[PDB]
Amino acid sequence: KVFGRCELAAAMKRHGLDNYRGYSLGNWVCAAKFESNFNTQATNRNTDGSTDYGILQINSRWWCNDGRTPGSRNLCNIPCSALLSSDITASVNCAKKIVSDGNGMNAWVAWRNRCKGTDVQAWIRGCRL
Ligand SMILES: [Cl-]
Ligand SMILES: [Cl-]
Ligand SMILES: [Cl-]
Ligand SMILES: [Cl-]
Ligand SMILES: [Cl-]
Ligand SMILES: [Cl-]
Ligand SMILES: [Cl-]
Ligand SMILES: [Cl-]
Ligand code: NA
Ligand code: NA
Ligand code: NA
Ligand code: NA
Repeated sequence: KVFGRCELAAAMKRHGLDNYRGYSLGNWVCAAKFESNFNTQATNRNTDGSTDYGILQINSRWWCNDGRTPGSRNLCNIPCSALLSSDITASVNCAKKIVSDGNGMNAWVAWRNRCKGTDVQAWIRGCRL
């Protein structure tokens, strides 16, 4: 599923990501934009053999099981495939664990490089939320 901008903002708010660990909704929308262009089916192979999945490009080294990442963990206790669903529940629940891990949203390198410090509210501007 490719979400619209306000459509994803609303879904993220419904699942309790708005101001989760102090990160406003615009932060999450921005991160999704640059991770996946709002596409739940986005996948990206890493040089290390891990793969990133879904709207927030969650990695198989730590967070989900894909059966092909040697030595990895599955801290969110999910098959990585659940991260590709039109239902963002599994993506959101897993992102809450990731953002709680110590480094906040810096866990998403694209958030640090493209969203951090910017006018992230622009991402929810205009939306009925
Ligand atoms: Cl957009
Ligand atoms: Cl915001
Ligand atoms: Cl497996
Ligand atoms: Cl594995
Ligand atoms: Cl594990
Ligand atoms: Cl599994
Ligand atoms: Cl959803
Ligand atoms: Cl933080
Ligand atoms: Na994701
Ligand atoms: Na894994
Ligand atoms: Na999901
Ligand atoms: Na950018």
